[PDB]
Amino acid sequence: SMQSSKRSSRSVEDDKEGHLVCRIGDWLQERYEIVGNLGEGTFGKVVECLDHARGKSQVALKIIRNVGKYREAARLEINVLKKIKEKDKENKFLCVLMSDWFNFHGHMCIAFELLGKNTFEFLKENNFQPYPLPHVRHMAYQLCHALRFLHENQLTHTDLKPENILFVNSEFETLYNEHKSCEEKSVKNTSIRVADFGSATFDHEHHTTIVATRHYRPPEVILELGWAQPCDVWSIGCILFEYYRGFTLFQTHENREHLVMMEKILGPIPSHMIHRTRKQKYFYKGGLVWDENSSDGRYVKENCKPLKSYMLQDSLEHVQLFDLMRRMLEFDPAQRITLAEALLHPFFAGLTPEERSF
Ligand SMILES: O=C(O)c1ccc2cc1OCCOCCNc1ccn3ncc-2c3n1
Ligand code: NA
Ligand code: NA
Repeated sequence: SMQSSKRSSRSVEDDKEGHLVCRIGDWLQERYEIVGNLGEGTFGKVVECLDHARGKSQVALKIIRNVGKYREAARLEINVLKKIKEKDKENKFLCVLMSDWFNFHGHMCIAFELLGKNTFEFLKENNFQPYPLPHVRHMAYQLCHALRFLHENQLTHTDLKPENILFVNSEFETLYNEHKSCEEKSVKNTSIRVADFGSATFDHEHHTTIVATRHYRPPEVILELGWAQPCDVWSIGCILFEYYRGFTLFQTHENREHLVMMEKILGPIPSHMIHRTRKQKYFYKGGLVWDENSSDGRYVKENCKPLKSYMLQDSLEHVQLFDLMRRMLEFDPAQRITLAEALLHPFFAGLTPEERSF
C-alpha cells in the first residue's frame, strides 16, 4: 500500500473528459485499493482492486465517466444486474456477479468478482488454433444454460460475442498435436461466465433497432423485422462456429453481403422475411441482388461454402455439433431452436457427468 485508505478516498478530481484522475495505490469508499489497469473506453475505465471489506479479494471495478449519457447508461446496467442477482441469488446460472455498486463523486462504479481471460483473448494467444470439440461442447452447454435462464425471465442479452464470455480461470497446459506437428494451449478448466449486460432488454421495454456486434447479428435484425430471445440463439451459433474453427463464420461489414453469405452457407432466406422487410432495395423478384463476378463476388464464392463443409472430422460428435449449430442458425427466428430445446439436443449426451452436473 503506497497510500492510506481514508486520505486517498477523499483526495479526488476529474480530467477535462470527465474521467476520474486515479492511479495504482488510490482507494475508493475506504474499501477498494487499485492494484492494476484492466481497460479504458469511451465509457470510463476498468481497474483491478483489492476489496479490503472482503479479505482483499480481487474485483474488476468499472469507473464510469462523470458525463450524463454514460452515468445514465450505467444506472440502467445496474438495474439489469440487480434484477438478475435477485432471480439467481445462489449464482447457478453463470452470469457475472455484480458484488457492489456506488456513486463516487458523480462516477458510477460497478464491482465484479475478478475472472480470467475472455474466450477471444485465449484463442488469440493460441494463434487462433481452435478449441478441441470437448471444450466447445462444455462451453456450448454453459452458454445454453446461462441464456435459457435469462430468456425464461423475459430478458435478451443482445450482444453475445467471444469477448463477453470469460473463463473463471484461463490457466492452460501446453500439449503437442501429432496432426499439426506443433504445440497448442489447452485451458485446464472450461468453466465460463457471461458478462456485459449494458444492452440487455426486457420483453416489455423499448427495443433498439440495431443490436449485436456485426459477426453475431441475426437476419431479423439486419432486415428490421423485430427481434427477441432468438437473437441470442443466432449469436451463440456464430460463437460455437468460431470456437470450433478459430475464425468468424461471417467475415463481412455490410448488410447485403452479409445476407448473401448467410444464403451461401445456410440456404435460402424464407420468402415471408423478404416480403416483410423495408429493405426491398436488397432484392429483385424475391432474390438477393449480388454480382457473382465482382471482386467481392469472387471472394464470397471461394470462401463461403455450405455449413457442413467446415466440419474438421466426420465422427458423430462432429455431426451433432453441426446439427445443433444449423438449428441455432435458422433464418426464421420463430423456427430457430430455443435454448430449453438446445439443452435436450443429443450433442450434450457427450458431456462428462461433471460437465453436465456443473
Ligand atoms: O461489463 C461487465 O459485465 C464486466 C464483467 C466482468 C468483468 C468486466 C466487465 O466489463 C469490463 C470489461 O473490461 C475489462 C476487461 N478485463 C477484465 C479482466 C478480468 N475481469 N474479471 C471480471 C471482469 C473482468 N474484465
Ligand atoms: Na484519491
Ligand atoms: Na427480451
